Amino acid sequence: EEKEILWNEAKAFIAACYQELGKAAEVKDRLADIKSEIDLTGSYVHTKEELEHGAKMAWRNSNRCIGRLFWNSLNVIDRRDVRTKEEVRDALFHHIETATNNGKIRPTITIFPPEEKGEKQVEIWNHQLIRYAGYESDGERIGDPASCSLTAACEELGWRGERTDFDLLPLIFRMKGDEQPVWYELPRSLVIEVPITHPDIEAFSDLELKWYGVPIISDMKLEVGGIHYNAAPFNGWYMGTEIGARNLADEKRYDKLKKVASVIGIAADYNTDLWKDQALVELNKAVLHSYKKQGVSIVDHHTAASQFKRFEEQAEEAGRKLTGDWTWLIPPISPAATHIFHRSYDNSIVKPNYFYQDKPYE
Amino acid sequence: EEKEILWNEAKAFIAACYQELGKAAEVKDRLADIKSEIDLTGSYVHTKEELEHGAKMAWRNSNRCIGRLFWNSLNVIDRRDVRTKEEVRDALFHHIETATNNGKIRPTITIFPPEEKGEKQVEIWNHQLIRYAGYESDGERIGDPASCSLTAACEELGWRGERTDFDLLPLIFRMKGDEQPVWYELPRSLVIEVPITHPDIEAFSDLELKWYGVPIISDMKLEVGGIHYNAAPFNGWYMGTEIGARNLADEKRYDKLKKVASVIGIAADYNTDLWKDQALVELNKAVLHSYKKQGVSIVDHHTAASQFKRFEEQAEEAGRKLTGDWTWLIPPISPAATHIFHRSYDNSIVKPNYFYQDKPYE
Ligand code: HEM
Ligand code: HEM
Ligand SMILES: CNCCN(C)c1cc(C#N)cc(CCc2cc(C)cc(N)n2)c1
Ligand SMILES: CNCCN(C)c1cc(C#N)cc(CCc2cc(C)cc(N)n2)c1
Ligand SMILES: C[C@H](O)[C@H](O)[C@H]1CNc2nc(N)[nH]c(=O)c2N1
Ligand SMILES: C[C@H](O)[C@H](O)[C@H]1CNc2nc(N)[nH]c(=O)c2N1
Ligand SMILES: [Cl-]
Ligand SMILES: [Cl-]
Repeated sequence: EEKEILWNEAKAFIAACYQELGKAAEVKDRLADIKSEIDLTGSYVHTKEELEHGAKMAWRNSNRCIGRLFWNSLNVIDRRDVRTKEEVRDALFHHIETATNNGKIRPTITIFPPEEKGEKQVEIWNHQLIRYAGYESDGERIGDPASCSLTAACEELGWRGERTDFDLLPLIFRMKGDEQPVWYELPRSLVIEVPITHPDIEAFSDLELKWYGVPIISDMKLEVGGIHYNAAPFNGWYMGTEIGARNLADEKRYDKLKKVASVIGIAADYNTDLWKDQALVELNKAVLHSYKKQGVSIVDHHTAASQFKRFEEQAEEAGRKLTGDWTWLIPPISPAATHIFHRSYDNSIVKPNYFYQDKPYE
Repeated sequence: EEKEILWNEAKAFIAACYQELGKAAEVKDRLADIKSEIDLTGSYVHTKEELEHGAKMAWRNSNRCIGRLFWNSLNVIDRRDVRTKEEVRDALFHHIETATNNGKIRPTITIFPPEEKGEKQVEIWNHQLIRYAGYESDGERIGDPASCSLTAACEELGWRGERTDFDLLPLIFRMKGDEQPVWYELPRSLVIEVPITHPDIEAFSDLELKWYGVPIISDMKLEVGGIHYNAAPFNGWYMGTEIGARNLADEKRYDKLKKVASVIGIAADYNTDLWKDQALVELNKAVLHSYKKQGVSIVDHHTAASQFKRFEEQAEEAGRKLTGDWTWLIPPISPAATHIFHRSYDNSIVKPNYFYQDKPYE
């Protein structure tokens, strides 16, 4: 069955990929080559062109992503050649550096060797390459609660966090054949962070908030033509709401709205005062202001939705069906001020795509 | 087929309704009576208890409604006895008066005679009993654009609006056997309106905004045990966002955000300033403040979501499956500040319920 799944996915992908690349006549010969290779080896190897366009298609097909207008400019780094943990580590450090690009963030994916028999070659434990640790003991909460389980797993492996609210987690990944993952501390010179200040409210700096510049999702599987690249970290730039309306605002994350209300000088006593809503707006203004002031790329949800409208128009004009997840595409503040809120989207799954996979901790 | 649909729906409803009312032993005899009556007459007549509990179940099952905690306190007015347009008119005036209740709004439904052979007895044209007219001609836009088609239909029937931004539409409905609907101007003494002012920003009154106190949906069909009550207007009180984030804010409604930005003293030039979001928050604070100041019932979206959480808990504790439409339940501002955003809901349709029906104009 598994070979048949591979071949079917391969045929669909090569046909579509080569159509898009004007390579349509080459399909027949390529598929034969692939067919032989699957027969003989149990798998097949993507050309560099296939891998690159595959990763770009996968982004284009990510229903939950509002940033898809820019799918065709994804910077694809082919690291199928890595064999050692030092090579993996250095490839991850390199991804951080080149994606960060001194603040002018470059959307990038680094692709490691794919699963073989469903056997991973490299297993990345981080949710994002750069993320803050979380701790909870004896009613005492420090840092990012969403990182508690991974932080605990790291501290099993000999790492120790400083227990600041913003400890950078080490990179943590396991190689095929190894029983335990290894971990490496992130060089601070590689990691851009932005202090949060407000354009008009000087007191806002009293909250001592900061966030990291580049969100690099490192625990999803890229699937292309039936090949499973479980290790393939990718990044864009942030939409400000991800930081201001969720990471710093959710009760189960940094939970800062009451403190924000206090520094902006409003009471946090009555639901009818909409103090949470006002605090959310000021916090979100502060996030955008701060990233802009430091020269780190970011987009606001209005501009992002306008770009997404262009993606919709481009899809139509190219004759491609659009898919989307309305529940993720709407921004978490003022969603009815965007066109997204007022239309519907077909949530069908099209491949290539990025998929969730089980965590090796938990 | 139609008789069989009726009987099947009847059996399901009577069984469930009588279980809820502790009337379980009476089911067998009631169903026999109904069975005979369907056989002989092609239909059956609800007892007052059935009609009342049916309307309450229908509210309880309205997936899109965040206000459902209070389903059991619905005030049900049985007007199956009306036969004339004066009786219908007076029943609608009465609903306005008793639902309004001097500002302490009482959730109410008035139920008119049901469809017979799919033949309506009374056909209400209004979307809500109280709503503002809309006009568009020669690039000139006045009032509520959502009311343009109904306003035009009314002006075909000899009515003429003053072309203020807030003209009250007349009640408009058609009786079985009549070719045209009739219309009646709303007595202004019956209609409470609220001027919009802001708690701290005196200039806000310069916008001369107002809205009406009571939203009375008058174009949906109540279906109970296979009986189709196409004319059955109902009301709750407003959630403030319906007015501040949608009616007064949508570009295709009153479209007031740019004017709001100006009176609150912020620039409306840059997406990154989040001026739309800030304007939305102040407008929404103003709506709640103004309704409260005038002694007209209203709920904010935080309190509403807290009440809805209690509805969820009550459903579970009573052993009833909960259904909901996440896309309608989330409020249009700060939705991620409510628990609703962070869980999912089964959008299955359960009857009794309220349904859309085709408009007789358009
Ligand atoms: C270029 C700037 C980008 C922006 C502004 C952007 C924006 C977003 C946002 C706001 C989300 C919602 C996620 C959340 O609420 O946590 C998202 C989800 C997602 N984005 Fe993008 N994105 C960008 C680039 C990318 C790239 C380069 C890829 C892959 C190559 C990608 C793939 C995805 C995927 C797979 C999800 C869903 C993740 C999940 O289900 O957890 N995005 N995007
Ligand atoms: C008591 C106060 C009530 C509140 C605060 C409330 C709140 C809401 C809100 C905010 C909506 C969203 C509608 C929109 O965006 O236009 C809604 C929808 C709805 N509500 Fe309620 N509601 C209440 C009472 C009622 C009552 C008494 C009924 C019926 C007996 C009802 C039935 C519905 C229905 C059927 C919808 C969906 C309408 C549609 O699909 O267009 N609600 N409710
Ligand atoms: C099981 N994984 C959960 C996925 N979720 C909920 C998820 C959580 C967080 C956080 N914090 C962040 C994301 C990433 C969203 C994203 C990805 C990229 C490439 C760019 C961007 N601006 N945002 C996804
Ligand atoms: C085809 N009908 C469209 C239904 N829609 C979109 C719809 C539009 C408007 C407006 N303006 C208002 C509603 C009513 C929502 C409602 C109903 C009740 C009983 C109480 C309440 N607070 N809100 C529904
Ligand atoms: C297309 C989309 O489902 C549509 O905009 C819905 C979304 N959620 C909503 N929610 C409410 N309460 N009211 C609405 O009119 C809408 N519009
Ligand atoms: C249960 C619900 O689907 C869940 O809260 C989703 C809703 N929409 C979202 N949208 C984005 N962009 N990110 C999220 O984490 C979520 N959470
Ligand atoms: Cl994030
Ligand atoms: Cl309304």
